[PDB]
Amino acid sequence: AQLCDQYATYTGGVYTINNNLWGKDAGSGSQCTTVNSASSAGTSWSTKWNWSGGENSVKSYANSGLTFNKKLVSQISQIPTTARWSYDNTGIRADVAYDLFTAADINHVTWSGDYELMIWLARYGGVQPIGSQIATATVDGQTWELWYGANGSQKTYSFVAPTPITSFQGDVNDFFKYLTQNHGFPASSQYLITLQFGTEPFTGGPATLSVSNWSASVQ
Ligand SMILES: C[As](C)(=O)[O-]
Ligand SMILES: C[As](C)(=O)[O-]
Ligand SMILES: [Zn+2]
Ligand SMILES: [Zn+2]
Ligand SMILES: [Zn+2]
Ligand SMILES: [Zn+2]
Ligand SMILES: [Zn+2]
Repeated sequence: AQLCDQYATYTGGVYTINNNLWGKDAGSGSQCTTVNSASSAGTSWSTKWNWSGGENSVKSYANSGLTFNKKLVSQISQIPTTARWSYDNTGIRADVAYDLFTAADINHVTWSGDYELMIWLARYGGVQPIGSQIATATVDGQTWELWYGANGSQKTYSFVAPTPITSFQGDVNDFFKYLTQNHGFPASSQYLITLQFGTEPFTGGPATLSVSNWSASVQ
């Protein structure tokens, strides 16, 4: 079965695939996510959507999320991850992104945090992260735009690739180390509680994100 409903979900091994149409009331449209495979090594899935209205509101974040042992960011050694994906229609206003949450309480709900770390592998149509650009950051020898904004109790750092990274390999912990070292991130008192990869559509379509593989571990 496709996952078409707002919070339709599938779990396989340590990967959970969510349609997660959290912003569906902000516009008009539809979106269904298909799971291809999910094992202990990785997952493959796709999502297809069309959205209009609410030009600057995210409509959804269909994603694959990892089940892992939650732990303080200061005790993470590495978060090796790969993401191989493509969009068929790039004439859209959307991002492709990792989404991570941390909190001071390990038992915080997993859909929000004290902090949110996003890693945008792609930006289409000029859509912008939460907040404003505060820096240009070098991480693992690649340059990223670094944005910061806050909404209520949630503070969001977003690292943005200058060109789409359709075959990503990296260590997400490099980004936490960057924030710890350069932006006073409180690593020794924040637990990593969520690690996801997916796409945020604003407008456009029909368009399909095909994720040929996503793999992650928190070690
Ligand atoms: C130095 As700042 C813009 O991260 O307070
Ligand atoms: C040292 As700073 C908190 O202004 O990134
Ligand atoms: Zn239904
Ligand atoms: Zn909170
Ligand atoms: Zn808190
Ligand atoms: Zn707080
Ligand atoms: Zn700072």
